[PDB]
Amino acid sequence: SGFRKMAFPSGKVEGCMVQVTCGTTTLNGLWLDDVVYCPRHVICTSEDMLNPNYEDLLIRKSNHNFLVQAGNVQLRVIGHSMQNCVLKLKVDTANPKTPKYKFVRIQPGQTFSVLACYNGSPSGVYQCAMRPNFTIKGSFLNGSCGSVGFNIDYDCVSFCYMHHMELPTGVHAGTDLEGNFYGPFVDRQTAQAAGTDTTITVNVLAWLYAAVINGDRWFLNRFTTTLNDFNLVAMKYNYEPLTQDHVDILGPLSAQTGIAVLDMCASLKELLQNGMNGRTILGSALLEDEFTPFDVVRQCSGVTFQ
Amino acid sequence: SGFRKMAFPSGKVEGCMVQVTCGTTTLNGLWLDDVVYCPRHVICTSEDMLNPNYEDLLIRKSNHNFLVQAGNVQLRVIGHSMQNCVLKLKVDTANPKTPKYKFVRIQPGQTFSVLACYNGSPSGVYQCAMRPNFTIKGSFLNGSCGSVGFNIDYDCVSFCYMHHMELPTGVHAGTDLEGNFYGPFVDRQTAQAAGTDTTITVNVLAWLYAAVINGDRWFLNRFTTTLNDFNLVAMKYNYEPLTQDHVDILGPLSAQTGIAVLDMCASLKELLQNGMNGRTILGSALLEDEFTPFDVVRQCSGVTFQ
Ligand SMILES: *[C@H](O)[C@H](C[C@@H]1CCNC1=O)NC(=O)[C@@H]1[C@@H]2[C@H](CN1C(=O)C(c1ccc(Cl)cc1)c1ccc(Cl)cc1)C2(C)C
Ligand SMILES: *[C@H](O)[C@H](C[C@@H]1CCNC1=O)NC(=O)[C@@H]1[C@@H]2[C@H](CN1C(=O)C(c1ccc(Cl)cc1)c1ccc(Cl)cc1)C2(C)C
Repeated sequence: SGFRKMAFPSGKVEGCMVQVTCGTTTLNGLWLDDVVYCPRHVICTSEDMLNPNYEDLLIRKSNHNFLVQAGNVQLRVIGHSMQNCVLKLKVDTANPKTPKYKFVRIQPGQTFSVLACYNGSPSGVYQCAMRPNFTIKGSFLNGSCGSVGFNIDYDCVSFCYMHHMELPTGVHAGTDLEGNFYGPFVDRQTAQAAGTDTTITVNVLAWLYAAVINGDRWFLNRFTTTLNDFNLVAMKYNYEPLTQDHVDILGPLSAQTGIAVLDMCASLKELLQNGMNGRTILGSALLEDEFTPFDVVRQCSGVTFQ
Repeated sequence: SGFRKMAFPSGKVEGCMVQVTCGTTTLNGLWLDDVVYCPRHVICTSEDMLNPNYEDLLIRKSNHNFLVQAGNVQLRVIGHSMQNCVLKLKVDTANPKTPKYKFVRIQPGQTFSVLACYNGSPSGVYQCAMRPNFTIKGSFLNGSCGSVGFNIDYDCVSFCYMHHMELPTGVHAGTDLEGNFYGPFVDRQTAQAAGTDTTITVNVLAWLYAAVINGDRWFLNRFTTTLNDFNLVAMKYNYEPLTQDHVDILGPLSAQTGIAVLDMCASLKELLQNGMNGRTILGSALLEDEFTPFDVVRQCSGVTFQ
């Protein structure tokens, strides 16, 4: 037993991480086969980043301007192109550590692991959720751009995020690996704002089921509720609407615990209206919303990756 | 900016993890050079585990009884010995992925990363602290024994924990890599209990400094306090005494923020006496104690590992 915010083992991604320097900008790149992917704002100077014209900036660049460091071995860039907000640097060497992979774009409410990197060297790994407002609550300092987010399924790494910037509230914005931003953000150094967030209701319910599985039962009740009546309470407390597909997705957890989904909704209702009255759930005094039903099933049953 | 519970990149440890099966017990082993380390209770049957005599049990074993799986390659065991509560299985192949390493034993209050493993395959990575009562609040299911805890310093893996068992409160107990248990626990299937825990005061203060660095300031005050007067409050709320060495260790964070250590103690005092009044600190509604001053400095400055 026990329930922890758990990242995927990072080894497969560590072997892909490189350093990209151009001018006086250094960031991280992702090296897969013979391409290095990195944020396109590596081509920017300080006065470029205020409102850059990246097509103009890129045509003025040369292959030799891009210094790519794979550990202590320099990678010769032999071609370069832009795809949306990422650069694709063609190098003369295929990464022998290239895992099997996919470029996927995730939905708000879904989670992934971030391998935070500086100077092409991994620093730490942690779990993030894509917020409903398309930001992520990460831990990123200068130099972390090009760090990626990913999930692992069996032996296959699904890359879903590349880091680009921090917003004024201290949350983080970036792209999928096709270079398309999550949310209404641009890689331009100009006042942008996240936009109002909501709590991921289906995830809170999943975490309540994790708690029950692990012996925390004090918030359970005999009460039940209808889906419609629950959603009137959810809307008031700035929670996302719960759909019938959410109910269906929670089915396995409901069956394992023997607590009907709508019964757990009644419990969440009371927690929302009453608070926790000094008690905790899985070591938290807040309702936690960055575990998906999948995350709970993985951890509370024991899935691995090879 | 941002502050997350962050584990070390796990790649170096992933390359060491193997499957050890003996009889109908399967667990994980740690393969370094030509030795596989694993919990000695792998030699136990169901009626053995109730109160086993491990020396008797081991002399009845043969090298060929130990099936070691390194991925899809079988490792031939050529010798075996017991060291305290771990077994050392001598194999005919040195692990070519052996990182530089050390076997260290950590102190209560210190943190480490756990690579949770099943059937020799890594499942997830997360950060733990050694509680004052020598337990850890982990996430471990059947089959996870032999998973290790570690820190990484530059290129060197300091192994500090091997997982052995869960206690009746759902917390976890294990050994250092010399096979010596943390705390007053034995690898015997008989009623044991954790013993009363305390909150790691110096870590809470470190986390309060992390919060200030990241813009959370509402708990700050003009008040100050003496170390003695603080410790009278700490004792009441079941917090560990703060020592002058703790104050010294917090010096850098104090200097970065410009908040004297004893001033932050005055803030913690009010938080302990008043609670949080509906507010949060770094996304938590509880005072968090599993970040060390080192952890805060690493994350809020950007140290990597190669
Ligand atoms: C890439 O290494 C870097 C990572 C950020 C630094 C601090 N936290 C990060 O995640 N990204 C950037 O430097 C981007 C790129 C120029 C500016 N920028 C920023 O994140 C700064 C910034 C972003 C957005 C706006 Cl509208 C203004 C400035 C920034 C934000 C917050 C802090 Cl604390 C420092 C710097 C860019 C092309 C957007
Ligand atoms: C090793 O894979 C396994 C890991 C534990 C299973 C559940 N959580 C774990 O961390 N460890 C064990 O199976 C140990 C070894 C025999 C019994 N055991 C236990 O952890 C069970 C147990 C421990 C201690 C006592 Cl006093 C009685 C039983 C145990 C505890 C809790 C649960 Cl939920 C299941 C099983 C052993 C030699 C101690």
